[PDB]
Amino acid sequence: DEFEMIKRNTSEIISEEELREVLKKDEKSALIGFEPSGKIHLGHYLQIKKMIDLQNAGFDIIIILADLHAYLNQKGELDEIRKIGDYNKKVFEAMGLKAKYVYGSEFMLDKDYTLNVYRLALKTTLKRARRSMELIAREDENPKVAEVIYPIMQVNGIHYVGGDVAVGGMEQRKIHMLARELLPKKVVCIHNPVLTGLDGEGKMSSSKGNFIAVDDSPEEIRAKIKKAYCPAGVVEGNPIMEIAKYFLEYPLTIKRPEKFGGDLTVNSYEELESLFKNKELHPMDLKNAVAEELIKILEPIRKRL
Amino acid sequence: DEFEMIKRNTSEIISEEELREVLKKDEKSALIGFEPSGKIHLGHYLQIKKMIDLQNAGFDIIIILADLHAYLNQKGELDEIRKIGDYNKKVFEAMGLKAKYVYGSEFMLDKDYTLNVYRLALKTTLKRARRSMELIAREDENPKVAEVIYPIMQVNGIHYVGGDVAVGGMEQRKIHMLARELLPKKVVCIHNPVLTGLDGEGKMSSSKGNFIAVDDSPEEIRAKIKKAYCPAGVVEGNPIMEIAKYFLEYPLTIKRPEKFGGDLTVNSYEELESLFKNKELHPMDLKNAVAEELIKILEPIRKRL
Ligand SMILES: N[C@@H](Cc1ccc(-n2ncnn2)cc1)C(=O)O
Ligand SMILES: N[C@@H](Cc1ccc(-n2ncnn2)cc1)C(=O)O
Repeated sequence: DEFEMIKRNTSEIISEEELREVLKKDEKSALIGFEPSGKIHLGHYLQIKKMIDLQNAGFDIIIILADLHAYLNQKGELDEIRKIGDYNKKVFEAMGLKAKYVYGSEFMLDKDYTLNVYRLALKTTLKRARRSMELIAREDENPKVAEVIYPIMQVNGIHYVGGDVAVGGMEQRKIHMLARELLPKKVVCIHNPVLTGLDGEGKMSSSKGNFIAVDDSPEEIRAKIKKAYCPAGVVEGNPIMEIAKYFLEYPLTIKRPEKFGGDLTVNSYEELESLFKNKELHPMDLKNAVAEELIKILEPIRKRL
Repeated sequence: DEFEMIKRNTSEIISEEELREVLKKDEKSALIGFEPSGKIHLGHYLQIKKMIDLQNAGFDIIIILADLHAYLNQKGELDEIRKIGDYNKKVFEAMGLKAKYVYGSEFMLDKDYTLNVYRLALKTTLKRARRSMELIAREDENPKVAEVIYPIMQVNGIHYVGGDVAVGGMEQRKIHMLARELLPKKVVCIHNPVLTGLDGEGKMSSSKGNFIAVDDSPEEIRAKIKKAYCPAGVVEGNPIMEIAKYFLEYPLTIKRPEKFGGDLTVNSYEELESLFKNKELHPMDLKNAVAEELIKILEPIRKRL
């Protein structure tokens, strides 16, 4: 089922009923935007996977390589950001997604767009805009005006592109709630879960260096998985369990010596969850399985580059 | 000075006198070998730097891309090793090293070469060979015959290539002592220091994932440096200090707020060592300086792609 395929592994859909209505349409577009990242990690991959899920559902996909937004979010100069964006496009392409790749600054500085940003700036309170940026803005002891221009420019972007659907992590939630509230056409929002960092603290961001990159070496992957936070019986905030939930193909065979129970096949992540919670499967065996299967999945991607 | 340039930042030279005698030669070669690595780190860079030092001293440089040795050291199949080796050549070339690059298997399987390995297998005791491999061999509960073939094959390689100088990390010391005992011609051995891991525990290897890759994103570098072991007034086993010693140019300016002492200029690593031990320079400020300067240095390398 197309609905359940798209719903699978999302934190929320705003709204489920509106999504149904968009599925009855032949031509339908979905959008996502990315601040260019120095290294594309699993969070990105999780989202690109959802875009492919949407594509296989008949959606035309649009990727905003958000150079301006990165500029506004203190990620350095536009010219170096556009390079990183190009590298990000190449990493996406390797993941097996065909879409329209658009740099933000291609349409985000035109007279009328700018005018509409200011139109929305009249409609958005400073407090509302600052709240929408809590999980997106760079840490700054002295928040810049640029921080509050960011959300309105994304909302306008959403308007300009004209996507039936907008996709992002749960960090994007508040900006999307804004978009729905302020624009004539309400966009259907699909929000993906925020992966936990490898050491287990906070969440997994590109600036925290707590991630598995899609082109990391098999030795890195094994070392990162090996080092990672993964307490016995604990599913919540466990990044290894998350990688098992969001990336791995089931049925999954976990190779273990007979000394420690022997190999065990699991038909579903729920089964794995169950076995892990009641101490039936040790973290180190979970880790080795996840690490090897992750390599097998990330292998074609690492090769292309 | 040429000798002092070559000596700069080495753990040892075997021997200093023998190096001098090689310096009076017009034609002189220096070799180093590498087990192909999925990611090229600072440990590699430190050595390629030393190879450039020798290059500028009038040394024809030979790089052995040791595919066979990696095969013997359980790094997987030969065909995939050769690819990683190719990628390794690309990184070395980016470091601005022009030299002869050679896959081990190009000459390490010829009748006479093999015969000479066996001639040496007859001269080398199992205990001696196992000892030479303590810091090189992959961890194994059940050590393989391949482990002890490795060191004799490197010695024979050293002999075959005919290099005046052999260069490597301190892990290669014992195998080099062997080569000097067993071969008609004694090779001058230049051993580079082994860099500490970012968590401060054990040396930095490409399989412990405790390293900074030369092509890491500026944010990874910043997060890696940020998380790294670097205790107040502690120089020994401090990777950040080591990075400062082996990679940074002097005079060095360390940017700090006037609140914490203001910017300070150091004209030598020694001065830095002093300031750090005196606790006159804080870890965080050391880190921030080291990270920004490390980016500037690793920038053009990362650019070649
Ligand atoms: N805020 C997103 C980036 C992002 C940038 C731009 C856009 N859109 N959507 C329509 N037009 N531009 C969406 C997300 C982040 O945290 O990476
Ligand atoms: N044992 C070195 C690799 C290495 C391999 C081969 C060679 N040579 N030298 C001459 N002929 N082959 C040197 C080092 C490591 O631990 O990476």
